[PDB]
Amino acid sequence: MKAMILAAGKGERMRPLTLHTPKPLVPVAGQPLIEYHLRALAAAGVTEVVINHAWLGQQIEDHLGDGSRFGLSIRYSPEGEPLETGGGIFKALPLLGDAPFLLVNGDVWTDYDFARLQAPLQGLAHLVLVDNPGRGDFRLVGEQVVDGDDGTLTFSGISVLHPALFEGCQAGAFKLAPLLRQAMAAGKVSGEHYRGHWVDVGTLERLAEAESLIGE
Ligand SMILES: CC(=O)N[C@H]1[C@@H](OP(=O)(O)O)O[C@H](CO)[C@@H](O)[C@@H]1O[C@H](C)C(=O)O
Repeated sequence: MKAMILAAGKGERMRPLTLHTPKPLVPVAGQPLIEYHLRALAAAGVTEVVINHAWLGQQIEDHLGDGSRFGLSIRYSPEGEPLETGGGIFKALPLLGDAPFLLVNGDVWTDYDFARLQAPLQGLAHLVLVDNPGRGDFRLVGEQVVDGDDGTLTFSGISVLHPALFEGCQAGAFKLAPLLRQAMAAGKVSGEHYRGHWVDVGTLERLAEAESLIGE
């Protein structure tokens, strides 16, 4: 299937790095964060990728271009207003079309093997969950994801989404989580618990951890 990489974040918590460099282009062990995803996606057999952007967006396009160096075809979804994760995905849906797509949070660094998500999957959404880095986000019972409360897990920012998840939505800014929680209540969200390496690189301290973990 196709993949979307979320890359529109302003990365205020990573200043001053993100003053002239958008977060997805920040180097982790010599390589831009987002290029780990592109190489892994290409290795997993993905050939078409959509990348949304806002803050310093044109630098992302200039650096990556059409993606041919990665064996990929990249299309961009520019945002001129903050749309959040849900609104950003919605704006990009015409580029993704009607079929389920892989969704990856650009800020994440992870070992996770994207080719795993090509296996037969469950629901309007299939979420990869990780140990809390914390009250967590969600709970996993067997393969079914439910809302968190008391052994909770954290959403990794890695998932497969069905465009139908967004049926009825209106253009504009809105968050993804509330939509997932609405699908969970309908029993349409499956998931899995990944126990390997995963870091949400939102701060210089997270950058370091990723650096350290990549040292193995
Ligand atoms: C959309 C998404 O990937 N949300 C995840 C992302 O959020 P981020 O830190 O990038 O803002 O990483 C967090 C863990 O660090 C999760 O709790 C987030 O999922 C929760 C459900 C959320 O969106 O509120």
